[PDB]
Amino acid sequence: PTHLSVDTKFKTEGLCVDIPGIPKDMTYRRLISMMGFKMNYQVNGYPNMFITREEAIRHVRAWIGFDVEGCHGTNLPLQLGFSTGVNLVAVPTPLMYKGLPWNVVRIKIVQMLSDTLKNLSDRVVFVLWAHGFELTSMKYFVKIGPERTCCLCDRRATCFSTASDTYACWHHSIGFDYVYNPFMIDVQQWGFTGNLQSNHDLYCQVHGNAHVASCDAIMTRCLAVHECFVKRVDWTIEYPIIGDELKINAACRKVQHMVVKAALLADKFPVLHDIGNPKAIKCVPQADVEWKFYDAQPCSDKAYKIEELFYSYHSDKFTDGVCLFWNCNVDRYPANSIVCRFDTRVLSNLNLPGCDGGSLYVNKHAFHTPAFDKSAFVNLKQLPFFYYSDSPCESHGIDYVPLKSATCITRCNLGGAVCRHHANEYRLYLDAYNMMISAGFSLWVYKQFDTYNLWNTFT
Ligand SMILES: Cc1ccc(NC(=O)[C@@H]2CCCO2)nc1
Ligand SMILES: [Zn+2]
Ligand SMILES: [Zn+2]
Ligand SMILES: [Zn+2]
Repeated sequence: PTHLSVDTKFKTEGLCVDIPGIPKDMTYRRLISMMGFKMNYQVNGYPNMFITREEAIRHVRAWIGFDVEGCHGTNLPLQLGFSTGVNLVAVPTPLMYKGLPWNVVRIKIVQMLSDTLKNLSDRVVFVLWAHGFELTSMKYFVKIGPERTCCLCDRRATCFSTASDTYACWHHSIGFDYVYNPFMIDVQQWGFTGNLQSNHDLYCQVHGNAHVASCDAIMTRCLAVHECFVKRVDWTIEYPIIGDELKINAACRKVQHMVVKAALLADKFPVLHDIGNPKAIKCVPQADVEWKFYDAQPCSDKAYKIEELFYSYHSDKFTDGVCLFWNCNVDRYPANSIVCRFDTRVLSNLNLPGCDGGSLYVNKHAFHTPAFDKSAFVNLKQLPFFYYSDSPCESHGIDYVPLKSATCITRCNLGGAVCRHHANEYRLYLDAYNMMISAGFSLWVYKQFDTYNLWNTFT
């Protein structure tokens, strides 16, 4: 059940305006054949150019929406549009490029895919709403064959040079002219009614349509993301480490303990309401407080309505004590909240563009996250950086400069001179906090929150 059988049927109705008279009965086998490629009865780890939904979801970091539009079929110029917002015009002789032959166009295609994908994926998955020209245009920039390895590293090969007769991965592909063993999924096979725009625009107001190839390419990928990650969710699917996943996750746990520990010391709430992950543990297990959990899965579509989370009658009294929302995205936090909220606008290898302003954050699991909205935080303020330790000043077992900081809140600093232990810990905590922030996480707190209140927790 692993790969998509070439003997599987392919619904051709989508193709019959670009390809009038196309048989209603077709396999992948005959489609790949008609696209001008030959699989050659090949057991060599590339059984089909086309892949399952399941496979496409494991390989989401690899998704590039692709669309081709006639300009005036060997006769006429072709507009090539990618979900990177690029358009190339190929001649048979937002970014909008003038008409140029295939021999140069294929070079630019390799450079674009390599720069976009080298820090994301080992492959490309062309995400299609297939009408004909996209499929018949592949012969001009794609070569297939047995799975191979990069000529300069152990990475699987994604590109091919006709100049040197060699193979490269995305990192080593400079000057290569062919996409090598790409993958593709036609979204129109999934069983929709009506065209791309009518389907896309059900879910998403953020991508317009200027009637240009890059726009459909963007809408195709967006609709695909909606289907696979918003409406359907799957937290059993794992995803490989490609960046600072582990450091970020650790950072997140250290900042959550720090911020909540201090909140309790400063304002001594009698009850904390912990709203979100139904797996959550007390992030401050020593704290005096009544710790009450409330279960809420990460909202992949629209942010939760605080009205529906709280009212309908818990501690019932959510206005008692403090509410901890740690990546539990609501429309408007109450005034007595500690909040961690993912900023969907961050640029990183972990954050992929999503649906209707949301982003798809892929760190071990894929989490589609609703658009970041500043108005949710109106009852709060941004939490300032600080470091709080009540740990003893005792070094144990760094090469040092004395730390001076107003935000190192320790006995040693109170006493005039920060000890070496607290300077090592302060600098590790600040590095973790910077990691987490640049990963796109933002921190918000009740307005009464004042780190001045922490100093008298030593006397
Ligand atoms: C990708 C692809 C798929 C099919 C075809 N062509 C056909 O099926 C023939 C030619 C005219 C109608 O029947 N060409 C390209
Ligand atoms: Zn390589
Ligand atoms: Zn969209
Ligand atoms: Zn100290």
